Amino acid sequence: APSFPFSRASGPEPPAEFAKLRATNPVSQVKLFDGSLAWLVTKHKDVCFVATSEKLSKVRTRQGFPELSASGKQAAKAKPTFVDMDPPEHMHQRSMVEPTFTPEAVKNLQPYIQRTVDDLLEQMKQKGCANGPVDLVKEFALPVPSYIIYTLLGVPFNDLEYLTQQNAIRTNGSSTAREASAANQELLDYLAILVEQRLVEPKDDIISKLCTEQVKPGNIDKSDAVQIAFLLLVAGNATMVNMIALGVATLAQHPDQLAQLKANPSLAPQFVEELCRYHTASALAIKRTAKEDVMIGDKLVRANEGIIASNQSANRDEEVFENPDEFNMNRKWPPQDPLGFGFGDHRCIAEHLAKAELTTVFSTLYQKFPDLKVAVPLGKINYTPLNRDVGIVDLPVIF
Ligand code: HEM
Repeated sequence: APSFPFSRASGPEPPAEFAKLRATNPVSQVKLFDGSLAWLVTKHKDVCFVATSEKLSKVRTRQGFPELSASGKQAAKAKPTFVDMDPPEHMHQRSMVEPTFTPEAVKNLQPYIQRTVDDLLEQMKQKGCANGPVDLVKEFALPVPSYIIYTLLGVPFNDLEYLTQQNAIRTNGSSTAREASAANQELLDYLAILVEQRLVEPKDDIISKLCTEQVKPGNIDKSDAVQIAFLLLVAGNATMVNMIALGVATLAQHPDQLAQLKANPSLAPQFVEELCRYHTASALAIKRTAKEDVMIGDKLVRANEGIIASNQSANRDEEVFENPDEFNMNRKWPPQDPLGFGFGDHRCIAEHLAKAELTTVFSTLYQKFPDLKVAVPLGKINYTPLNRDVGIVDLPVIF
């Protein structure tokens, strides 16, 4: 059994293993860091099955849950939020914060998302490129999703800049285990004081909604409000940052695609759909443990055995997406949906928000900076380490 996670074939490419497994052994065993053996499913068909089956569990306390790292094994001991719950506890807690993320709620947030993007672009323009390109990640990719989520949670405007750097420190590569931990409790501590304020003086934000609708009536404890809020902050922020930078690099890599977008910003949604398919920036989140014997393909996964469903592999499934390894915003989509945001009940709560932010960024960026270009040779782009999810650390640009 090969050790998993697999290493990306290269900077922007998924692991070379998926393609061969998909063709020769769709459902197979891999070995985790601690010697454990888990099942790895690679076909779109099987990934959807794993993501919806009632015979599979997301509870991390269950022996056999596929933890990918030592640190991950230690994080499993904390009190769970809906992300690690099975029905009916899952939807019961998830429905408490879901209203802000529905398609219509997100449609009403468009004017705000647009202004945030416009303001950040202007700030970046107000420092030019005086014999010095700017890092698109620090100046734009990072602030955009951070300010938005922080603002929705309830953080006052003047605190956004500092809190944005703190959250970034948690997931930063050059961060010690000490500074990452200090950043965590810093964010948690701030969220606690915020919940106290919103209990006294509630307002229009996710925390006030929790306090007024769930905390006060005794539905959940204050610590729970802190947990869910913290979950909403850390769950997909690092991912959004990478998706934005990955989108810019991809347009740099296919000038023909960029030309079409510049000529018609209306193509943004299609570009985003292909981007979330082609670059599956969150590839290790669909994991389960079998509650009972279940047959997947020709294999039979026994009770208490772990399963990892690769949505990244599923998104390159030749059986579903014709010419999967080709990035094409003009591609004709099949009836089966891409799995960039997961599938089933645990499908990303912020999928519509994530897409709205990306569409806003990509329908505005090149209208503001028509001549925007990566300042370093494409082969020199600083991608995240090959054994981690796909992303970009920094991205030098001139405009
Ligand atoms: C483009 C960026 C994003 C990508 C590609 C992404 C991807 C995913 C994926 C693959 C899952 C796993 C779902 C499953 O188990 O099937 C997920 C879950 C989740 N995401 Fe995102 N996500 C993104 C942004 C966000 C943002 C911005 C937030 C926060 C507002 C967020 C919050 C969550 C939460 C809380 C869950 C767990 C939902 C549940 O278990 O019911 N995600 N996301």
